Amino acid sequence: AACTNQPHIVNYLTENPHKKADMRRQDSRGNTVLHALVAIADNTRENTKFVTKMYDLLLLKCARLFPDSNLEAVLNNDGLSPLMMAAKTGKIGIFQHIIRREVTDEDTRHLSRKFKDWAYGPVYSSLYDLSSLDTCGEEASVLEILVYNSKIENRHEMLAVEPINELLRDKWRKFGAVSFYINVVSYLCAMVIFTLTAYYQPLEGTPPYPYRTTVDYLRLAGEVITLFTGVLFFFTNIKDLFMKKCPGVNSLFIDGSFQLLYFIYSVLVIVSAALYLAGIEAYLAVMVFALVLGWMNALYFTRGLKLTGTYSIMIQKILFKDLFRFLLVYLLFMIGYASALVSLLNPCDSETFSTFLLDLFKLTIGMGDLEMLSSTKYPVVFIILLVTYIILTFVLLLNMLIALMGETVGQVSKESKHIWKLQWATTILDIERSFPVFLRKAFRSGEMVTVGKSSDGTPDRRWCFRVDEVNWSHW
Amino acid sequence: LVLGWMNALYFTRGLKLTGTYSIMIQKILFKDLFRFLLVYLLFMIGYASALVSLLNPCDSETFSTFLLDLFKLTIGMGDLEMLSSTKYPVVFIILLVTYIILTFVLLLNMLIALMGETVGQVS
Amino acid sequence: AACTNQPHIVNYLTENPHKKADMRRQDSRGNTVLHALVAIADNTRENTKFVTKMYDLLLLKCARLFPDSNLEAVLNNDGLSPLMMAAKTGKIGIFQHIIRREVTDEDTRHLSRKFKDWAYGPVYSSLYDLSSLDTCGEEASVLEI
Ligand SMILES: CC(C)C[C@H](NC(=O)c1cc2ccccc2s1)C(=O)N1CCN(C(=O)[C@H](CO)NS(=O)(=O)c2ccc(Cl)cc2Cl)CC1
Ligand SMILES: CC(C)CCC[C@@H](C)[C@H]1CC[C@H]2[C@@H]3CC=C4C[C@@H](OC(=O)CCC(=O)O)CC[C@]4(C)[C@H]3CC[C@]12C
Ligand SMILES: CC(C)CCC[C@@H](C)[C@H]1CC[C@H]2[C@@H]3CC=C4C[C@@H](OC(=O)CCC(=O)O)CC[C@]4(C)[C@H]3CC[C@]12C
Repeated sequence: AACTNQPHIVNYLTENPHKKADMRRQDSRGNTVLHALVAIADNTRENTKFVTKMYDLLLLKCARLFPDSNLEAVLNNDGLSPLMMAAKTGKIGIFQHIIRREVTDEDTRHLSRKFKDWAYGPVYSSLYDLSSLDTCGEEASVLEILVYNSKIENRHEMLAVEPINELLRDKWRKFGAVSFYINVVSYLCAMVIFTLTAYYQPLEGTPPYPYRTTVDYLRLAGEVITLFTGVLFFFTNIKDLFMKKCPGVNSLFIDGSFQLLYFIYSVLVIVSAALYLAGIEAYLAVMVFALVLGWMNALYFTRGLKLTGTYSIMIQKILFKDLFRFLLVYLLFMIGYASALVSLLNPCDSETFSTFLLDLFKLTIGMGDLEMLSSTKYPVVFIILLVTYIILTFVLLLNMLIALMGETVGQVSKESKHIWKLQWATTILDIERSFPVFLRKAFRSGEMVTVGKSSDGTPDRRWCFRVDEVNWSHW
Repeated sequence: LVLGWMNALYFTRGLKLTGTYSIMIQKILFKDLFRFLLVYLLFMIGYASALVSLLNPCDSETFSTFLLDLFKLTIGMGDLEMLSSTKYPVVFIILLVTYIILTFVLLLNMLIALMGETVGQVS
Repeated sequence: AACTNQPHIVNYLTENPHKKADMRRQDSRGNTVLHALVAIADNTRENTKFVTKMYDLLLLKCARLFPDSNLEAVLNNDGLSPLMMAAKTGKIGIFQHIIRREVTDEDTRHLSRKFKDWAYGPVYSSLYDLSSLDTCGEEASVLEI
């Protein structure tokens, strides 16, 4: 009845002399009336009005009939609440209303979420409530669900709400900037140490090597530090994976690529160690690749910077999606032409094929010499085919990929401000979540204002957060 | 002398036909190119250090000569002869290919995207 | 009172049998009533109208009460005037109005900044004033700022 916009039916059914349908009743899924109302909620102009009206009416009735228990407290089997479910489903229309819910009624004004602090002239300061909007690990928070979760219809719009922006700003100012630069400095120092260790690697001798000289004191420390740092990265990345209740593939592979890369960096660095103990000969081959990957995956720290925040996100986006889609066609061309040219030539075979492929790649770059035609028969058709290869690839494809690449960068330019805000929020939340619980509680934000008293008179004493704005038409 | 010749665009600022050019080249140079060059330098440092470490001579002069050769390659000229002396040549070529692909194909002309967007704002 | 859009309060306070608040009064910063009015001025449609109305009313009252001294002449500690401060702060709404201020009143039309030169058919020639808008090094100019 509630989902079908029939207030009279709901009113009659709630209070009937024969039977009553308690509003705090859960189905098999665990969803109660508010859960279902949010589920059918839509962002359309007409639907939102009636959804909000029915939600407020039902919540007020439930509070009036049962003053001890709050209806929104009930959770479904998934553990989410109507606010959290609305945030996860991307239904801004009901979410924004729930965030700024204010009740004028004196009897049941306690359940309001937005209070008025004071007005001085055009300046108005209002005190929002964030008891469940921000949690220091005690329970799931709306902010983490809104940010980390993927495939949300209106994530960017829901992030731009009155309390969210101010809370992110305050959290960033309080400790985010202090620890972000410490992070950058420590990581860069570790990378420099790793590079110096890699350079001063004794090729002569069978690994492991004896350490007797003065330089050995310094050289061994670099390897030990790098190995311990890799192990620490692996432990951090397993702890984080379990912290988010084991996010699936969609969380790791599609987005947040850096969360996966450090895992790879975590593997190779330790893998080499094993070889360094037994597989002495070929530990450099993988150690150098680990070093290259570590150097290349430092854009996670650049994500935060406003000036260069977009660059990392858009290079990661374009690389896997545009370049690979183009590379499919490019590889079709490469395979066809290379096979044709290899077949055509007459030597009078694996080594010859490899050498020809090397020569053709060197040509593909734009350097080298065209000497292969001398030995082969039918040189004219060979040159014609080479010309078609060069024309097609270089002239058309090489710089026609640039068309959609520039279009992608154009989309990113059109949405640069919005994406930077998301990335900055992600990095600051990331940094926060690694802190210990007790320290996080010590860094709690907000006040303990006793705005109102309960029905029995006891003080609510709930955590809140105050903001202010300016209006000139309120005369 | 070079700086004096290069800093004559102040007088070209006035001309209506070429007034924008100087302002927008000064704007793009310090803001877009440097922001891109941060990432490019990350790539350069990582790959150059890796390649220098990998090679087996059997050191400052050798490192400088290798860096010169690698820069000459980076332009698009020179020859790929270093692989002969080093061990594990196949991984060396793979790493060089990744270097060339990433930088030249993606970054070299993806900077052009936001550069053209900047020139679009100026237009 | 002026910044809060209360013309009646300003009128009463300016002329009261008990005490009077002179409009050419400077605070610690040096900003006078016009300076403060410009400071809170905004480019919004509603704010600009009342800001300009109050500015004109207060300037006319000050000129009427004291004909010898012009209120806009007073400078703050920074040395700027309401026109210069508006130019520096980027508040176009009050700036454009100040530039083309024209007073129809005969008694106090001297303080106007835009005059009419002559009209020939559709052509209209008007004579603006730039006494402080352009300065040859004598004092800071709006254009340079
Ligand atoms: C200790 C706090 C004051 C700050 C904390 N930094 C660290 O703990 C360390 C930094 C460094 C640098 C050099 C050597 C050793 C360490 S230990 C910090 O702020 N963060 C770490 C947790 N974070 C992560 O684990 C992301 C998000 O889950 N995953 S990741 O991409 O794989 C990653 C990113 C950077 C670092 Cl570094 C380690 C990792 Cl797995 C986020 C960000
Ligand atoms: C355009 C791109 C994105 C697609 C091509 C992928 C590259 C990574 C391929 C193109 C040509 C390949 C090369 C062709 C021939 C050789 C020689 C081969 O070893 C030899 O020198 C052969 C001599 C012998 O074994 O006797 C090792 C790999 C290499 C460099 C291949 C490694 C990978 C390369 C550079
Ligand atoms: C892509 C760009 C924007 C970043 C790279 C900066 C360039 C200015 C660097 C790249 C390689 C560098 C060169 C690498 C090696 C050398 C040799 C060095 O002197 C030598 O010839 C070594 C011989 C010896 O000392 O015995 C002088 C600098 C030079 C040309 C370096 C000067 C600066 C270069 C050109």
